Amino acid sequence: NDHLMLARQLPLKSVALILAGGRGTRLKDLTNKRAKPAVHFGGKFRIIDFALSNCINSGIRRMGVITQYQSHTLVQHIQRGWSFFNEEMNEFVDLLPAQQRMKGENWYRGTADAVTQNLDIIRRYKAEYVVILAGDHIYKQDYSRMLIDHVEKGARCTVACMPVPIEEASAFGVMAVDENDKIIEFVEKPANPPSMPNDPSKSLASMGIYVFDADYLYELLEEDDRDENSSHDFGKDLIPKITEAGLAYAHPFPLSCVQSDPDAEPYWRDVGTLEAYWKANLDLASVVPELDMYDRNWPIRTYNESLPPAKFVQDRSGSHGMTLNSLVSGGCVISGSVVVQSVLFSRVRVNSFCNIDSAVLLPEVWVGRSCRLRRCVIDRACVIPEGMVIGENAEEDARRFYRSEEGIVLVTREMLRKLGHKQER
Amino acid sequence: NDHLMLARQLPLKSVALILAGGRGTRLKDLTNKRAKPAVHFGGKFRIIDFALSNCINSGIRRMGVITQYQSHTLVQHIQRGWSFFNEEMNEFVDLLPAQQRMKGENWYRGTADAVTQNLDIIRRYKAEYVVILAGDHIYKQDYSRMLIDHVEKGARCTVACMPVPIEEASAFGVMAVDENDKIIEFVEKPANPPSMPNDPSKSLASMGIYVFDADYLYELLEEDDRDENSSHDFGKDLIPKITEAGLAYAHPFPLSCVQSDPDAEPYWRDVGTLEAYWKANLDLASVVPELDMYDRNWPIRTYNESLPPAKFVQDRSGSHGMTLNSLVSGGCVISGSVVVQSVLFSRVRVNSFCNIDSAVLLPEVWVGRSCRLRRCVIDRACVIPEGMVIGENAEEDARRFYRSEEGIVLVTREMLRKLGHKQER
Amino acid sequence: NDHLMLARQLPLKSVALILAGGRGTRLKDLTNKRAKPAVHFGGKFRIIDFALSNCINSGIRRMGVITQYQSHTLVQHIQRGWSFFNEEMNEFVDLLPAQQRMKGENWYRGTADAVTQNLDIIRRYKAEYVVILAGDHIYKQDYSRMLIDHVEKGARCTVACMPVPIEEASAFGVMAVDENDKIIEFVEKPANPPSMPNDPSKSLASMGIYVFDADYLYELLEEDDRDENSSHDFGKDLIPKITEAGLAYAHPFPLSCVQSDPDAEPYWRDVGTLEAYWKANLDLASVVPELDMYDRNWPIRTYNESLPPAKFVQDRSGSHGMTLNSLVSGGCVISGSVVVQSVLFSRVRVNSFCNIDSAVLLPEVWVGRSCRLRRCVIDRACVIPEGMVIGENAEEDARRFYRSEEGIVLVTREMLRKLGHKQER
Amino acid sequence: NDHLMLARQLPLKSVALILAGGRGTRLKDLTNKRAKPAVHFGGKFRIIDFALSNCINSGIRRMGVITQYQSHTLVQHIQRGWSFFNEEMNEFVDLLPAQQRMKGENWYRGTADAVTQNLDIIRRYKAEYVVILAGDHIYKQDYSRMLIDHVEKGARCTVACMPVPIEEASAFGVMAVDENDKIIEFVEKPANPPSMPNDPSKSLASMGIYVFDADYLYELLEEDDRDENSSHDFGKDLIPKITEAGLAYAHPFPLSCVQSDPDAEPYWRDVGTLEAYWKANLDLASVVPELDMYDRNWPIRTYNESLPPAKFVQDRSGSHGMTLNSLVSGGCVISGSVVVQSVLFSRVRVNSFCNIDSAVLLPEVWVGRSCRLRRCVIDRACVIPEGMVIGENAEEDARRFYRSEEGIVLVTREMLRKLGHKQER
Ligand SMILES: Nc1ncnc2c1ncn2[C@@H]1O[C@H](COP(=O)(O)O)[C@@H](O)[C@H]1O
Ligand SMILES: Nc1ncnc2c1ncn2[C@@H]1O[C@H](COP(=O)(O)O)[C@@H](O)[C@H]1O
Ligand SMILES: Nc1ncnc2c1ncn2[C@@H]1O[C@H](COP(=O)(O)O)[C@@H](O)[C@H]1O
Ligand SMILES: Nc1ncnc2c1ncn2[C@@H]1O[C@H](COP(=O)(O)O)[C@@H](O)[C@H]1O
Repeated sequence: NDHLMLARQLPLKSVALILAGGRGTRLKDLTNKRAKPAVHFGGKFRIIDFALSNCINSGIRRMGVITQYQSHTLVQHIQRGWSFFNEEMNEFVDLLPAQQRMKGENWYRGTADAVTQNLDIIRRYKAEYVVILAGDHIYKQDYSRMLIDHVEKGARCTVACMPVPIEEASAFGVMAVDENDKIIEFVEKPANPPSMPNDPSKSLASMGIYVFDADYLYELLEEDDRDENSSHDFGKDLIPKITEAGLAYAHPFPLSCVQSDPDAEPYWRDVGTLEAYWKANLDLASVVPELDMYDRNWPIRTYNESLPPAKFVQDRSGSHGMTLNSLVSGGCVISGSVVVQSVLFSRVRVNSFCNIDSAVLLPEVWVGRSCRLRRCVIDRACVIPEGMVIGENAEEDARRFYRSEEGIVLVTREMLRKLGHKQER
Repeated sequence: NDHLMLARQLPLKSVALILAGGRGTRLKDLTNKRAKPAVHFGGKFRIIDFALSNCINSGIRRMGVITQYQSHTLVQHIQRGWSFFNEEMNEFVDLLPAQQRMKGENWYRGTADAVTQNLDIIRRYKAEYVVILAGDHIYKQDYSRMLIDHVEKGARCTVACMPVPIEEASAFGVMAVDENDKIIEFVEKPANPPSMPNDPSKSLASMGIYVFDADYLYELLEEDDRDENSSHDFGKDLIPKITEAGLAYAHPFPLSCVQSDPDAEPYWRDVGTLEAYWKANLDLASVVPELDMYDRNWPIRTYNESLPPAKFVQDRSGSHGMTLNSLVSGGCVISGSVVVQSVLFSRVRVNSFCNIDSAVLLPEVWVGRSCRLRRCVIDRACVIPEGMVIGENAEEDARRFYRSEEGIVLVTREMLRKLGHKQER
Repeated sequence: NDHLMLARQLPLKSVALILAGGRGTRLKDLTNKRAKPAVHFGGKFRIIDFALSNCINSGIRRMGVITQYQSHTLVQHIQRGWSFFNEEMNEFVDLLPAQQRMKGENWYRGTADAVTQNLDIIRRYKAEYVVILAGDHIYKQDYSRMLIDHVEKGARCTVACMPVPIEEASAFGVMAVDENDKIIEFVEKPANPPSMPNDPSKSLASMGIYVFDADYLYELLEEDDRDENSSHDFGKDLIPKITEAGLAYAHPFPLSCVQSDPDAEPYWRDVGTLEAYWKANLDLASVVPELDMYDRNWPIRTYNESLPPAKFVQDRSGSHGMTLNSLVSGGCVISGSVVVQSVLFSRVRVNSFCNIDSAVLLPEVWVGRSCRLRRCVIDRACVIPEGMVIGENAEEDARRFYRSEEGIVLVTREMLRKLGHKQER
Repeated sequence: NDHLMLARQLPLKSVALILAGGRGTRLKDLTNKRAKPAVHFGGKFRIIDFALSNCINSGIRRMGVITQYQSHTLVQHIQRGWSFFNEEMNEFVDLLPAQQRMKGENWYRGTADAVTQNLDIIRRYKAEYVVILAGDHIYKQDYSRMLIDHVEKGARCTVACMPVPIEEASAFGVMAVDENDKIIEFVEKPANPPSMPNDPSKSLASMGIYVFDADYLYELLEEDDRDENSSHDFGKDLIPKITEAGLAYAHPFPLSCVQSDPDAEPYWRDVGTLEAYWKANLDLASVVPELDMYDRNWPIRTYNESLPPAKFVQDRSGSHGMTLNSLVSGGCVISGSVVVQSVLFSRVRVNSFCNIDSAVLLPEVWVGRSCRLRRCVIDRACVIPEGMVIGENAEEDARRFYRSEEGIVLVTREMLRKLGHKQER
């Protein structure tokens, strides 16, 4: 029951709801002053530019960004890079922070209790298909090929599923499907992740990407908001409820994935822990990145900040600066040091005689003279002092900064401010 | 201690901070779903477009909007009509809602406790002169003539004062000055407002417009934030502390007021109660408004929403529609009815045989056939039913809707929904 | 060749080219200082906002505006209302005026000689389907349903045809089709318009809307640009050449027309003479307009100018102002006069005791006291003096102003400045 | 007449007119497809971003850009980087190309015959002080210190003069002043530039920056447009006319220059010939640039294009890429080559084994494998083939490309297309 012009009308009758929401507690000290969607990525992006540029390029120009925890950077970023819309053309990016009225009320008890507080505003949009996007994730998806796959099957809810290794399948929503892609068994974040049939080493996992018949969502949240034992969550409460009525279908992600190399596998990185954040950025620095960002058929929109060109200058001794598989964004000033496998964001000043290897330097970092950096993540505005050594003595990096179990170091201003180093340059 | 070009450099060394903040509890039900700065005004404005367009036309392009209570409409309005800035030219409108973490903290204890939570962000602006604007007020001021008076007097704090009648001086900050415009005695919201010398019928009142030496403000809040018995307010705690050191000067508003008729008195309306809101809008509908809005030397910037022309059509009987001293904004459709002394905002539909007199019809109102309206304020999206009569029986309007002591009626959806009228259009 | 998602990919592979181009000599004095696409219409629109908002809502966000004659107002209008695009998202409105060098060259010899001068720029867009839009016309078309019909018939060129009366078929490119919508006989602006089969009173006319295979267009212009006897026009030279090879199909306009009343006929006004301009605007003033402009599923984008509400005030004698089936846009100030069947654009000042009937008052017009206006078009910024009478003596309106054969008067500043009246208010 | 607030009101009463105008014939082939104001500079700027960002930061937000020769790139640049204005706040960038009506009229005969053709539009702005800016020049000037010095002296015209070497003074307007900065003798482009008193090696030259009383300008052009012996130029016709009446004063540029190092001399480069274009860009690459572009108190606004970070990758052999005193803007991809004293603009692709020394690589250049480049300017989109050698054999670089007398090479697509190299990558 699909018309030949159906692929262009369904995005125009649809509304996306990005659950920027809370944080990732697994990113110890990267998030303490920001939400996980506002974590920097890619030299110039934040994570929420991925869950927003896929709505645009999918025709969905009606988004709803639900923000609760440390949203000042997020909201300022939406204001400055996602406020080119005109509300007359049926397009907007509405911010829906919890409405504060009394002393301390209305704080969004859950993921599914944030779309129910704002259920008097979303009704006004008059949307038939509600995409429910987790916007703390990194991907390149076309939701006008998932909306169709939702409309062909005659479904009421449509969960985007993609297989992942059973080792990491205890952190996502594992399901089980049939020949018609109907969800039979759904369980959220199990302790013993069930495997797929014919693939014992992999589990069919939910990505946090639900498409909903709007008439069904509203009747499902109002029918769940009165539940006293509910935890108010899509995975932990609702999707089991839809599944047990047999109204929940599964949409494979490889179908609706935008990738420039069809021979490759789909790219999904959720930046769960610190190690996967670091590994995810340097993938862009390699020679053949898994994530294409020089792609013009699916571009990513962000805050086009005005920065001068990246300047490389001679050190105090007149010598050269060497580079190898690195990204140097605008504003940077690298005074003749060695930079390898690194990602430097905007306005990173790197003075002389430094050595930087497999590092990620978030913006406005100042590296002092004669510093050695190996396998680290330097947070925003960190003023590294002269002669600092990082990533060569694991026993001396665990008791100064934070050091993951896999060997990744994280540097913040508070970590440096606690050792006496002044961070007011 | 002045200079030739000083009048142009100080707005650029300056930063404004709009305390959009809380509400006006004296605006009974007009605010229950919005902040007082987001109350509509003038057919197309909100109140915070006055405290923001005086920063632009005074050269202050660095503003800081502090929003706590019901800011969804406010933040959406700033997003859509005040997001044309480019952060590279040293200009921005930063939104500073209270940072929420752990799900119940940081709720801004006071007016002066909202500039102390955000005192790590405002330092980054590197501003010498901090203008502190109450943005729930209506005026036309030039803060590049108040900054000079502050920079021409050697002041540390400079309170904009204007005289008001002693009857209404119990709701503002009454002060007392000397021959050099030095504040001698300041008391906040007295029960017996002291009169001026030589003018027993009027009191010298603070408008809520403080200009501050930045070096003094940061040292004054951090010296006040540690106080456990303080109420955390500019008027109630800080301005007496500055006054008692003799570092607080007074800047008369008639000097820095922008008015097209120099023979007139300065215009200040803080839309305190309901009655002054109604009286303030209809002042624009009279023949000679006290507030000039057809002024091109000091224009007011707002959300230029795309609306069709105001349409006047014949009623069901083919008859004419009469108008008398009224404002009809864009989108409106008036089907042959009588409109007098009224202000119709955007998208107001007025069906046949209506009679509307001294009314204010906030946006998206639908008036049904054969309605009579007198001395009323119809709130957003109210769907008035057919044959409703308002403003002719005071005993029958007080038990349906809200009716002030002076005779002004207010109509909301909740008031109409409670009488059985369906508000689903 | 009709794939599930073909309806959404073809607009992105497409590029529109608006031939704003020359003028309408049949608009005697309305155009003398502007291009016909920049003629005002609708109270707030210009004609080129129709050929541009149909590209946006059809997904075609890459437009090319070819401007030659008096484009100052046009270019300024595109600059201020059509410059919200970001070139990184594959979207833009490129202005392509003739490139002037040596002070006397490159002046666009024809309609199809304007897309050949800019053919070193349009190749860079890398477009497969080139829509060729005449943008001096008024309609509501969906070019993502003409593009489908173009890709599902296997066509190389596809001319949008609609039947019109044989009495107005001498100014269009009349064709003749077959059962498969293949153009058999095309002749451009005949003296005896051939009729349709079974409809002797109507002719199947070209609207000026060609969709082209881009690989065919470039090879057709370069194969025509070398022709010495060609007139360099799409109708007079190219479309006959395509037709005579049998590669030209016809797309009926009723299929790809957006109208809110399916029972109605498609709306197409070329605003040819003066009489159809006047008649076209007042259709919006009637009770049931043929053109829906309160439509939210196909809105029209324009210069959203910041204007105050429409003010109606009492005249010198304290009397009422009456209105009947009229449009009053923003900025207007009507001092107690009678306005009937009229359309007032922005900033129209109408002083006391006026009588205005079936008029169109283009922007910034000042009507003086005691003026009577009937069946007229008042041009931009015309300062009508006190006691002027228009539309009651045809013999006295033909020797002052311009008066069409049908009774429509046109008033310009030059017509009024020639009678001695000062036009410098 | 030095009023307290005069420094802030005069920019708002003022209007700037950038004579983007014609070309520099002295830039042999750099300009053949663009105007000299649209020549690229600085890695991301064009020259007219200098004559435009000084109006913004000087408070002048009403600009008028007069464009005649090859303005497609210029106009597109203003459209995309200088169209953030709102005409309601009294601010705009009006483009004023010559009006074409019949078939080859209205071709700006001179510099001063372009402000006379557009004299019906500039009267509408209602400006008292008309700044006349040559926008083919590079500087950092504050015109709110030049407008004041014009108003203190009680002048009618105020020519910004700065001393330059007598060797290059035959290309500017040499004048002679008195103790009160009154112009005594003005002569335009002499063959023997007269020297200054006490500085025989230097001449007091006009920069092309005239401030005018508007009531005098309109009366001077209309009194000059009717002259049959006039050449219609500010220098060659008008400024002698003002000087011979004694109404022309001189404003030294060092007063109103914005420079971060007060010990330095003012920076003025007219980018005359090819050699001063190359030398002007590489000045930004040195360690201490003469032009500060990391200045936040006087930033330069431009088309903030969305480009990915600058990527450095390993060559085919796995080796390092070295850099020394170079600028690499965004989009670039340098595959392990040596870059010295260079300036790479956006989207410059540099394949392996290249050697680049004192080069300027304008955008979208592709350098092939094993290329050596020395003292060259590679124009837009040049696709350099594999193994090309430039700047090592002057006799072999003069008969291929263009080579100045000083040794600077210029490479264009037409120069490469004529040697057989395909330039369609
Ligand atoms: N230059 C800076 N110095 C110190 N903190 C900053 C700076 N810029 C931003 N921040 C803060 O760093 C935190 C993270 O911001 P961001 O890295 O932009 O998400 C927020 O608390 C910001 O206010
Ligand atoms: N058309 C409408 N119908 C019902 N409520 C509305 C409508 N438009 C806005 N609102 C709500 O009215 C309240 C006040 O919004 P505002 O009048 O824009 O300050 C908010 O809760 C809005 O979400
Ligand atoms: N207020 C005005 N008074 C006189 N001429 C105007 C005014 N506004 C625009 N024009 C001119 O009227 C012509 C048509 O402009 P437009 O009506 O905008 O297409 C152009 O030559 C404009 O410069
Ligand atoms: N990628 C490209 N390939 C060939 N020509 C181009 C390219 N980009 C711009 N041009 C042309 O180069 C000339 C100069 O443009 P610009 O360098 O932008 O001033 C104009 O004719 C442009 O249309």
